[PDB]
Amino acid sequence: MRVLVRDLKAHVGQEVELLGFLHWRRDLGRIQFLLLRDRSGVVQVVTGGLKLPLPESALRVRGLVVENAKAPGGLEVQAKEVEVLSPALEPTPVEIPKEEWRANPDTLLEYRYVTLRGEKARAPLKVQAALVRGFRRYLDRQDFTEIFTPPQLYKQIMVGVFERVYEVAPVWLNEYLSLDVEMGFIADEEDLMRLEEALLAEMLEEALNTAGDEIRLLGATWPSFPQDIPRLTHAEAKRILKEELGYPVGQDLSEEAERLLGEYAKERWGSDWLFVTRYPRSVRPFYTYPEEDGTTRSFDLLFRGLEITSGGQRIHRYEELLESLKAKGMDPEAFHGYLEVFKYGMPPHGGFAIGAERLTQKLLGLPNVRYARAFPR
Amino acid sequence: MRVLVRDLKAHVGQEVELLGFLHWRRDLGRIQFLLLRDRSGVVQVVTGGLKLPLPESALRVRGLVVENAKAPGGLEVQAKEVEVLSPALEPTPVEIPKEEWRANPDTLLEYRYVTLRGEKARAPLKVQAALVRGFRRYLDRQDFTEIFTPQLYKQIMVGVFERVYEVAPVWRLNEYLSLDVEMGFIADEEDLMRLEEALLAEMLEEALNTAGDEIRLLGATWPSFPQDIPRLTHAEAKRILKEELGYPVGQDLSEEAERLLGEYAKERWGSDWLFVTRYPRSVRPFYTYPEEDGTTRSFDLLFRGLEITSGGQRIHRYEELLESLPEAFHGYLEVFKYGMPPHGGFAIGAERLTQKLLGLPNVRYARAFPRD
RNA sequence: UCCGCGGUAGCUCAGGGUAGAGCAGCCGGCUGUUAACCGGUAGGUCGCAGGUUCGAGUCCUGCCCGCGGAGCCA
RNA sequence: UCCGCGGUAGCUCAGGGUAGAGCAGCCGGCUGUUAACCGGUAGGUCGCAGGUUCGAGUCCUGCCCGCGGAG
Ligand SMILES: [Mg+2]
Repeated sequence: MRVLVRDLKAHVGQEVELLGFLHWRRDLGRIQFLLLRDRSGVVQVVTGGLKLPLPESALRVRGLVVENAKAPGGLEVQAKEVEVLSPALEPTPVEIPKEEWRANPDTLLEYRYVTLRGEKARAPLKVQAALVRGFRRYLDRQDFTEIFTPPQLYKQIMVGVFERVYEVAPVWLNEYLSLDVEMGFIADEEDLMRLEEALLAEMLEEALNTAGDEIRLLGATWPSFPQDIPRLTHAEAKRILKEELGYPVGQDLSEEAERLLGEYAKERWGSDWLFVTRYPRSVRPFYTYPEEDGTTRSFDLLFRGLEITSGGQRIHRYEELLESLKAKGMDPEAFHGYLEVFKYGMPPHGGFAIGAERLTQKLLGLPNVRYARAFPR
Repeated sequence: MRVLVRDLKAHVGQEVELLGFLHWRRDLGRIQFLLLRDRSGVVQVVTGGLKLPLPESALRVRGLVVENAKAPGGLEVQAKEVEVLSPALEPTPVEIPKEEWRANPDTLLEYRYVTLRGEKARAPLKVQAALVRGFRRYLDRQDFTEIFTPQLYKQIMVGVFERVYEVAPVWRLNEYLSLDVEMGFIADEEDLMRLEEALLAEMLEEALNTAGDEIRLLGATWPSFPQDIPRLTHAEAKRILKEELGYPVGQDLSEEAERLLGEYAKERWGSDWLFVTRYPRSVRPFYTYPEEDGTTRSFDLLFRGLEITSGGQRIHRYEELLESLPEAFHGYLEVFKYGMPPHGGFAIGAERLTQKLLGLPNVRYARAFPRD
């Protein structure tokens, strides 16, 4: 029976079998040390004599668990046998154990197919899966049906079918993971924003539970709790940036602007979260539910200065869609295929999407969003 | 506080608020009958006089729950107020309530955006969702890590997490959902075949739990339990098709052959499931683990005569990859220079599994928005 | 296009006269290493193709990749 | 590729001389409908483009599309 590094303290004094990779080796001749990496951690293995493969070789190690303050984690294994399941032919391009430092951020990307093996490298990917797991959990408990489509339209079509649906699919920095929610029979864009506060809360919970070790391994600072998130109207934000930050802003907020509104919110409310509501019709799709004062039932979520979520209520009346197409100078009978479904009693609905990697990145304090993705372009 | 159709019996004699669509209406003058569909089913609503929107209109109904044998499901609502949240402008192309019949197969597909609203139409989709919920739940409990990629990638991720899975769309009917599993540090293909059995079991369990009503609605027949599934080597099955089924088979089993082997399994073992092991190298990808006798550590799962799973062990020795090819795949091989664990995997065709489980006429019924 | 900084060993980087050293590697040595270190030894499209020079990694010309600034963006 | 059935209201199918019927739609009637039905009414690229005929959904030449069938 195999034992994971994370379960060693329970087998202190016992004989154990280990399966992992040769993380790193230090040969002193008479005695030598093995760092053995598995999906749960790394553990020191003591031995001697016998030749060892190059690092990154698949290994089976059978030995005796022992306490030792000298070893990382306070525990080590005295080797009785070291079997090699798969030997490494050459030395790795980069010294994996000596990451993240020791290798420029760019070199790490050129050798993703092996640098990803590092503890800190894989960590974000583990935390992300946790976030997504909690994502589905909550929505499922809330009577959401997961759908599998071939984009904005299909979700909508499915609302007249299941009332509440969600999807986790790739979209086109470049190619990213998008967590899309869409629910029917709502009152207004408020219903959506409330759902997202609860959903995010759950998503973070799941990460904190099933991905604690990784979260601590990265030394990330956990955000304030996603509840009663501050709301600013696009106009209100436009004014603050101007009069208080001396940063002239256009009709649409730039990444640079959102960064500032973030820092602003962190100071006035001590909140790592910020809701920007009521965008102008001009900067939002034609299907966005319009308001009388020239704005729209929309919103963006700024987590730590970065936008991680965009959504709002859609138009559901057939005529009001044409109305919106004309006002935005667009050919109505070019959207004939899209308009069809709205001829048949479409409920008041709306949705939003979360950027998995954006969220992951700003959560773990990663330098670049590309770290939150397994294989960037 | 909204009440779903499935929760009405607990509210008899009380005042409830319903949210759904006008599934159908029967107007008899001073009295009319509404069939109100929501995500949990349809209930009969009684009223009279007032104009009712065309079918398929979004509605809000406040009324009193009442027992009545004449009513479908034994329950009906006497409405005190009928609010219209969104009127339908035109009649639907097809009479949704009168599906599946009453409309040719190819027609339902041409009006998906609305016919999908039928109870039997959406049923498979709800079930496929359950099957996938189970898929993830099990693998999660077994220390698997879910990954999100742009075949090779899954392998690379093995040296990172040892055990990974992914639920992603593929191409190669035209666009289908694939449930891919890949795990390292295995003994042989047996470890994989044993995992798939335990997996399918958990999956069908989840379908039963969370998609029970739909499974009953479609009137499907449940398969035998996926355990100790009969195994049959490619050579062995080849012979059976020939001598006992008089169906000449080439170097590769055609769909027609696979369907006959299914009927065979149901007779000999009374099993809706069947593994086909040991395929000739010639008829399997280069990355497949070769054997001494020309065969390979591969397998195919035949659910009710239809392949729903294909897999086997992969080659993990850098040299043996060129040996089974070379410099064309220079970017692929690179990872195999650095201690690749003995590994393997398989992928499940989500729609295929859902189709054959629910006895659907054709695979496209399991897909929300099929290609053409 | 102009200015500036970058392009040198598997990795990180030094430098008008052999192109050099740490880490990774190889050989030898070493019973407690935490980025072990000691000796020896291998390792190159110095960006590429042409010039000045006895001599070019260094200077000249053109061109290729990258970052920042100026400019351009009727 | 060949062969054989198909293509008519929206849907599903009737048939050498206004192109029709029930389903739903519209108007009118009905307090227990389960695919409610009674009357009235609206609804067309008869596949598309060329021929025979005084007249073609109907026949005959080519093509597009669907289903099915062949070692
Ligand atoms: Mg000029």
